[PDB]
Order: sequence, then C-alpha cells, then structure tokens
Amino acid sequence: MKLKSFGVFGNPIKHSKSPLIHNACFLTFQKELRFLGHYHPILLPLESHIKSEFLHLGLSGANVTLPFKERAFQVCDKIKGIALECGAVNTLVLENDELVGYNTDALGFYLSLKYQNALILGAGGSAKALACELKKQGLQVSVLNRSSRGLDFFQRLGCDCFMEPPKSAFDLIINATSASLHNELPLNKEVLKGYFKEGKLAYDLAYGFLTPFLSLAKELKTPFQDGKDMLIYNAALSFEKFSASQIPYSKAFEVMRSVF
Repeated sequence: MKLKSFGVFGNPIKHSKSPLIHNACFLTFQKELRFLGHYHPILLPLESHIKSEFLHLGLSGANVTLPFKERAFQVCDKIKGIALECGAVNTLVLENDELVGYNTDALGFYLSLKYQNALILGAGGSAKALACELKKQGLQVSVLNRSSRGLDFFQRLGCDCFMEPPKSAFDLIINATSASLHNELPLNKEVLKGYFKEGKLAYDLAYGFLTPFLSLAKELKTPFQDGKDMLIYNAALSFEKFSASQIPYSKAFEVMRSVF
C-alpha cells in the first residue's frame, strides 16, 4: 500500500478525537481509497508556520483546530467553497502542489441541529463560520465579544455585534469561545441565566465533558447540546475531501459515529 499522512494542527491538541474517527475510516476505506492514510495529532507551536509545517511533514491533508483556523486561511495557496466566506479554514488538502483550504464547520454545525435568531459567543474561526452559516439560513444573528476582534468581518456579514450583553431573547445560544476548554464560563453567570430562561437551545462547540456553560443550562432546564455531533459531521465532511471526493460524508459519518 501507498501510505499518506494526515494530522490535526492544534494548541492544545492532545484532547482531540479526530485521530480516532479519521483512522477508523482510513482503515475501513483503504480498498476504495487504494492508499492507507494515517492520522496524527500535531501540537503546533504558536510561533510556527502552518503551511511550512504541513509541507515539512509531508502531509497529504490536515485539519486545523484552535487557535489556528484564521491563520490557516491566510497561508493557503487557494481557498475553496464556503471558506471563502468564513475567513477560516478547518480542512487542508494538497492538490497538485497547492495547499488548498476548506471549511466544514458551517455545514457540520448546520447538520448537527435537529430557530429564528441566535446569539454567538466568541470571535475566532469557529464563531465566524457559524455566523456565516446562520446568516445564510435567514436567522437574525448577534455576536457577543469582549473586544473589537473580528468585528469588521461580522459586520460585513450583516450581524449585530455587541460587546455588552444585548437585553434580548435568543432561540439559540452558542458558545464558540475557548472558555469551556479551560473549564470556565464564557459570560457572567447571571447574564447567561437570563438568556437560558428565554432560550430554546444552549449549544456548546466543546465536546465530551459537561462544560460550565452546558452545566448551567442543565441546572436551569434549558435544552442543551455539546459539540460531539458537530465533531462527527465536520470530520466526515473533512474525510470526504481527504478521499478526494470518492467517499461521501454520510458513509464516513456512519463509521465515525460508531467508532465514537
């Protein structure tokens, strides 16, 4: 078998379930793939260059997670698909000597939901892609952050940006900050209680522990969902491209969900 190497760039990265689900599909599909992929977590120094590292490790493909998604977008040779609108890349693919960037977050998230407006907490690559996705769906979208980071992007999108909590009800309250990953809240407890009383879904992109955000929603009887299904969907959409579009995402999905 011809071997191909893949990875996931993150910092931190060791918590990640991506290698598990990706390697399960590489093993299942090597027949139709006609190569065997192996997939590895990569702690990337903040000071490093993604493209250099991608080229240097000889990768055929990779995923990007926090905090590199907007940086991945900058250093690609070409951007394709809905990533052109998100200013972030979660998926990287070597195409005829070009580093090509995709973003599967918008679609993975969308697919993960079984809502008229949304409050998005956070402003990195994740929050951008969800904002993008929810605007397309015709939701009214508000973004709440601590600073003027990525404001320009959210305003060209047509979002309402806030730095102080809007006194307003939202169907969807979405945590796209890095807070849960550090086991803390993304917002003052009582503010967030306010939104949870009024909301129809508290959604956290972090996965596989009961985060402070989800825990508070749970204590209050608000419906809540962590990012495990989004994770499986993104990954399945990533694997589709890693298979240069031979394996549809729905087949990857079935295998990933089950290994997970």
